Amino acid sequence: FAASDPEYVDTLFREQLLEVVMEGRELRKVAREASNVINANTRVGDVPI
Amino acid sequence: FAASDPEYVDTLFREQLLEVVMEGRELRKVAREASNVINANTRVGDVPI
Ligand SMILES: [Mg+2]
Ligand SMILES: [Mg+2]
Repeated sequence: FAASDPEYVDTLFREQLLEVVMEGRELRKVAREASNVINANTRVGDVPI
Repeated sequence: FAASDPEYVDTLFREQLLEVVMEGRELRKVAREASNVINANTRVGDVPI
């Protein structure tokens, strides 16, 4: 009837797609706080104890 | 023979190569003048009528 969005839902405009994508399951990021972090200069090395 | 150009055609001189490359078949290109060009934001779309 008249002109309503249920008729022209793909004709006069598009349904919004939100610019934000909502996350999947996110696993808990802790390691950087939960341990001492060493920025190594080498892939292999040893720490003195 | 004595000294003839078909003997020394690749030894005393080199055959002429004409500097103009001759064009092949050129098709008639008109669509851009002969229609309305829509620069689209998507591959698949719709136009309202
Ligand atoms: Mg070691
Ligand atoms: Mg469509």
